Amino acid sequence: PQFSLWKRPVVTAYIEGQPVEVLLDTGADDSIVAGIELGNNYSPKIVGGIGGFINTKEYKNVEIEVLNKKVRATIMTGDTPINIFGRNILTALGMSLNL
Amino acid sequence: PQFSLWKRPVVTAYIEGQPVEVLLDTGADDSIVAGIELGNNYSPKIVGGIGGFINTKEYKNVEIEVLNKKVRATIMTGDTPINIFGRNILTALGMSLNL
Ligand SMILES: CC(C)CN(C[C@@H](O)[C@H](Cc1ccccc1)NC(=O)O[C@@H]1C[C@@H]2CCO[C@@H]2C1)S(=O)(=O)c1ccc(CO)cc1
Ligand SMILES: [Cl-]
Ligand SMILES: [Cl-]
Ligand SMILES: [Cl-]
Ligand SMILES: [Cl-]
Ligand SMILES: [Cl-]
Ligand SMILES: [Cl-]
Ligand SMILES: [Cl-]
Ligand SMILES: [Cl-]
Ligand code: NA
Ligand SMILES: [Zn+2]
Ligand SMILES: [Zn+2]
Ligand SMILES: [Zn+2]
Ligand SMILES: [Zn+2]
Ligand SMILES: [Zn+2]
Ligand SMILES: [Zn+2]
Ligand SMILES: [Zn+2]
Ligand SMILES: [Zn+2]
Ligand SMILES: [Zn+2]
Repeated sequence: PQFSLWKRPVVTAYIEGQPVEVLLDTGADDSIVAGIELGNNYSPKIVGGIGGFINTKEYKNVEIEVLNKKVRATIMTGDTPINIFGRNILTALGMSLNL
Repeated sequence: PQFSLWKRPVVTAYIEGQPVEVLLDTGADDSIVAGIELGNNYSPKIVGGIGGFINTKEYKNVEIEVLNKKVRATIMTGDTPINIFGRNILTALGMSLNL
């Protein structure tokens, strides 16, 4: 696949079997999703961007299916306004950003 | 050029001659830069990031030098913790996300 960035690069992923729309985001080190519950085994952490900061719950070794690939990766949950697949997942998939 | 995403895709750029560190950000619609001073010829814009909304100053037809190219694009200045070149500039540069 190629994403020409004329539009937001948004795709459907399955996280622990739940479908979610996610933004493929080179400007995110990590990945953060809203609307899914991953359980009591997490590490709380704060992240920051435009507009401020949010509390998140960091989960390791989460099953992710996206772009017809299956990977296991770290996912934060929190009250993000958009679901973000950052570089930890993009690299796991073998994605690159090219000029 | 190629960004393999194991590290942040950060580069240096000039905005009307002013040097900046910028993050190539496929998750950003717009390009938002802090600290540079582009003058009084702007319109206010409202931008929503992970944490909430900020006001920005929108400047059109700004000269930008990055990745050995020169383009004219819209820059918004405001309080972002990381300067980001979003898809308005990535498309002007002819960049893409690939797997
Ligand atoms: C500002 C970047 C340095 C870090 N962001 C990733 C960006 O692509 C971030 C992703 C995002 C967030 C909220 C709504 C829509 C998209 N785009 C971003 O702010 O773009 C700004 C805000 C506006 C809406 C999208 O385009 C306009 C320009 S982020 O704050 O979301 C973030 C911060 C920390 C982590 C954890 O590593 C993940 C994401
Ligand atoms: Cl499986
Ligand atoms: Cl190329
Ligand atoms: Cl890299
Ligand atoms: Cl490297
Ligand atoms: Cl210059
Ligand atoms: Cl926009
Ligand atoms: Cl606006
Ligand atoms: Cl916005
Ligand atoms: Na526990
Ligand atoms: Zn499975
Ligand atoms: Zn499946
Ligand atoms: Zn909320
Ligand atoms: Zn090329
Ligand atoms: Zn590298
Ligand atoms: Zn110049
Ligand atoms: Zn830096
Ligand atoms: Zn915008
Ligand atoms: Zn505009």
